[PDB]
Amino acid sequence: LPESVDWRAKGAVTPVKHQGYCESCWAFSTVATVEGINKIKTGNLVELSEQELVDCDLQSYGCNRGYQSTSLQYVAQNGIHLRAKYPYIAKQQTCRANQVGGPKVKTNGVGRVQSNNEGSLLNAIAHQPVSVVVESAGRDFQNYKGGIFEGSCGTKVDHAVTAVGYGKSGGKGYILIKNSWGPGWGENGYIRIRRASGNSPGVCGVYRSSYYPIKN
Repeated sequence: LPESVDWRAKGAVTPVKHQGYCESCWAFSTVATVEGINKIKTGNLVELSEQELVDCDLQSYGCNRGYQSTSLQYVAQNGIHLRAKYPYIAKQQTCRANQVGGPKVKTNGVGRVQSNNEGSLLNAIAHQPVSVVVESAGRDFQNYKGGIFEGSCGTKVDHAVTAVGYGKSGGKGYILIKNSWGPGWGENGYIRIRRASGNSPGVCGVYRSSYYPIKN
């Protein structure tokens, strides 16, 4: 919708987290999009549990990769608990949802953005935080510590992150993304990746698989 967005400024984004040594980026990004839509709908910003999804999403593989849609679908079906009540342990344990406290923040649906298209992605970010995919394998993404990432990445996505805003700074458009590698990476745990570029799969394949929780 507008020339710029930043959900952190509107108070819809929680602190940058650490996945640690576990392949749970899918769980991290989906929680960030849900904390985002809850605050948007509810006015309440609370941290939710990536651990519950890690142990509880049975379509995904805990600390060995998982899905955007299946974790988003888990919350739509069962709701999700508070982070403080179901602590992150960086290892897949037995599902504690029923023992922890049965459903807390719940959504009712899950949407996937029309793929390979700048316009649709911005329209979705304009409404709330979106779960996006990016190729993080490279050394430039890896040792990134600041500015608008033009790249040196291909499109072989391998990481789910959270698109929290977009804008233009110095002539260039960008997508503001919340990464889960702690505050010691990029711009305090964040990365501005250059946007679009003639190729619709996007920079570092950021236009490939974008999902958002739907709260009716």
